[PDB]
Amino acid sequence: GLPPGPLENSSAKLVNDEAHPWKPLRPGDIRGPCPGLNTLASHGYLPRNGVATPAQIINAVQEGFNFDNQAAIFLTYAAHLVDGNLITDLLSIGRKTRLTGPDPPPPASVGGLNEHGTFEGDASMTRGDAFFGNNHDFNETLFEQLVDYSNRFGGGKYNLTVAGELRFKRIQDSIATNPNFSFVDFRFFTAYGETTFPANLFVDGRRDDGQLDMDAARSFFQFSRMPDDFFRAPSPRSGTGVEVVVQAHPMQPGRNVGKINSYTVDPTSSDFSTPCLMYEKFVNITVKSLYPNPTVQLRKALNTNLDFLFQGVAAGCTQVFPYGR
Ligand code: HEM
Ligand SMILES: *[C@@H]1O[C@H](CO)[C@@H](O)[C@H](O)[C@H]1NC(C)=O
Ligand SMILES: *[C@@H]1O[C@H](CO)[C@@H](O)[C@H](O)[C@H]1NC(C)=O
Ligand SMILES: *[C@@H]1O[C@H](CO)[C@@H](O)[C@H](O)[C@H]1NC(C)=O
Ligand SMILES: *[C@@H]1O[C@H](CO)[C@@H](O)[C@H](O)[C@H]1NC(C)=O
Ligand SMILES: c1ccc2ccccc2c1
Ligand SMILES: [Cl-]
Ligand SMILES: [Mg+2]
Repeated sequence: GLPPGPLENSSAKLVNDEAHPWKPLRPGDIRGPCPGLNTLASHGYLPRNGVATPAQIINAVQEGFNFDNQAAIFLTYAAHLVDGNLITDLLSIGRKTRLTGPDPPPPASVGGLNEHGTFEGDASMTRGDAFFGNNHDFNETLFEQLVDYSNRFGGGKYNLTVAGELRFKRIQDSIATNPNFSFVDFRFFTAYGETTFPANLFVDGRRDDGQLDMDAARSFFQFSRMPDDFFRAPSPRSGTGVEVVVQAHPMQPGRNVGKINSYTVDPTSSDFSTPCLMYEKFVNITVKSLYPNPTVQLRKALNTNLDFLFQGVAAGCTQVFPYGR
């Protein structure tokens, strides 16, 4: 389908309503590394089995959380391009599943959001690095660290100050323990943005004060469950305040080079000085490497989804065409 447009009415409202009750997972219900999408699936804003179209994901993040349209479009089509089935137009918000339909040829993985090093990556707040064996399940130890950082820097709440300290802590923990730690290009960008999301989108819209309480935080992060009487944010937003997170501990993009404590800056990486390069590399390297010589039908689906991705790209970037026009 076409990317949905912005909300007609972007007011704060009850989103934990009669039509969107929380339900526990049934056998085969897929939850993944994103507490946002997990919660929308667990409240039936998305299909409850965690397999969705890009249009369903965009509508769900807007209606359920008041995620802004451009960010919704960028993230959804980026995720779909690397993790989703472009022919069936289905994306798993977690594990690889036959429910996304017949697979494209290798090297494309269609691994869902669980696929490491496409969208999902290292130094997640409440999920472990893939190197440690699980990049998608809620981790009580990591969450307890989030609670401790909220106690120390947020007066018991998660806010942008906490995000800044925790984002840096999780990077230093990956540097110290993950010899395969990667923090470049797409992951470098999204890792910073995702730390603002709890402060911008998990805070009840009637307060919208950027102070997330730990009960609400656990309910989203662990149980994919809106607080009772949860109001979505009172206006469209995504990553506002990311500048505060970055400013706390400015980092260069880089990777461990096969050993712990070997963090080596990558001058080829995009950073916040080159946002258009992040887009260009995502398309010319990441997407193109999954689909280097696509057949007629995949080429058309790639070109359509690449146009949709570009609609999410901040104005001032030149669209790139790895498969021509
Ligand atoms: C718009 C489509 C969305 C997509 C495709 C998406 C995808 C993802 C993925 C793949 C991750 C895992 C990255 C990683 O940490 O390794 C992630 C993390 C996250 N997402 Fe989403 N997301 C979306 C929207 C949202 C929304 C609306 C929210 C909040 C309401 C949200 C909140 C988060 C948070 C907090 C994390 C970090 C989890 C952690 O580090 O512990 N996302 N997202
Ligand atoms: C927009 O939604 C709010 C909250 O549900 C409601 O109070 C208001 O009447 C709505 N506006 C329109 C144009 O329907
Ligand atoms: C959770 O994270 C901690 C700290 O990184 C790790 O030691 C533990 O093995 C992870 N997994 C579980 C299931 O707790
Ligand atoms: C986070 O909370 C702490 C303690 O209340 C406060 O000092 C800090 O200003 C807050 N940061 C933001 C961005 O609200
Ligand atoms: C992407 O490819 C186009 C030509 O197809 C080129 O104009 C652009 O500079 C390339 N981007 C990068 C990352 O080299
Ligand atoms: C909006 C939401 C998330 C983002 C992640 C990385 C870069 C830019 C973003 C803009
Ligand atoms: Cl919007
Ligand atoms: Mg991760």
